[PDB]
Amino acid sequence: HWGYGKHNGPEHWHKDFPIAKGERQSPVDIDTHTAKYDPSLKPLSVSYDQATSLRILNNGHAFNVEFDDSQDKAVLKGGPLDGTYRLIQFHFHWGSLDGQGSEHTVDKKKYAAELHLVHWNTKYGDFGKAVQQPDGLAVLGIFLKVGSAKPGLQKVVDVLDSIKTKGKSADFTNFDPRGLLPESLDYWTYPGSLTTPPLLECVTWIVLKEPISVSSEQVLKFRKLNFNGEGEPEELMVDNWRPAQPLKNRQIKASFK
Ligand SMILES: NS(=O)(=O)c1cc(C(=O)CSc2nc3cc(Br)ccc3[nH]2)ccc1Cl
Ligand SMILES: [Zn+2]
Repeated sequence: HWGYGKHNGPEHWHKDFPIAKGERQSPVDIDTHTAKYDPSLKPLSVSYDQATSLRILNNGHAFNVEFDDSQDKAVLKGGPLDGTYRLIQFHFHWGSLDGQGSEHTVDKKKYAAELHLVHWNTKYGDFGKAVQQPDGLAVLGIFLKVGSAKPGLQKVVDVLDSIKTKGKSADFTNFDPRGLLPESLDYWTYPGSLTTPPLLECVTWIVLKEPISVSSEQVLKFRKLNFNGEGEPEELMVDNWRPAQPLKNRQIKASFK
């Protein structure tokens, strides 16, 4: 029964998930002036040519586009990472209004939404084991601003009306996640956590500096989803973001400038 409301939202999560007040919680504000340029960071390697999407699911918090991660297909490596991480799913966080929705912020700026491409470290064999490790996951975070449409998003937007409510899913094959990436792979990176319960401190965050553009009509369609299940009172799925958490004893590193 965690969620995003007054009575079960982010300020409550610590009662069931006490690491909410831990030492490497996400998201955070990225202060671009105090991010350190790290000339030892490598270009990010994103190899999505063989990605195999399976399904899209409304899980009552967001929607997940899920991939077959049983072979070495869609992998993230390089950047700040030490080995190979396999794509398992992406999802977004977004707001009720274009002025909020991202979880990370950039000099306190909130974007309209934020995409998370979740990958697990192949040295741990699967996602469930990888989340128990401090280097288990790598999440590629991409900001969304409202402007032009993102054509490579439209296939996702079009299916949403089939998964309006919690627990619905739809076949979702042949979706190419390369169509959601901006031109540049310049990034910031820091050690953090899941931004949703159970808030495990297992993620290397890689947040792209360049946002993607989506249209107002595309994000409106995200806002028509529902947190409730079918046959329950309608609670629009909006504002499903955790606010920025204290940076504590961490440094955010930049791959550029
Ligand atoms: N928001 S996020 O930090 O990118 C993130 C979100 C998710 C979600 O699917 C959000 S809802 C959710 N995440 C879970 C993870 C575990 Br373990 C167990 C139950 C969960 N339910 C899974 C992984 C990551 Cl890394
Ligand atoms: Zn997320």
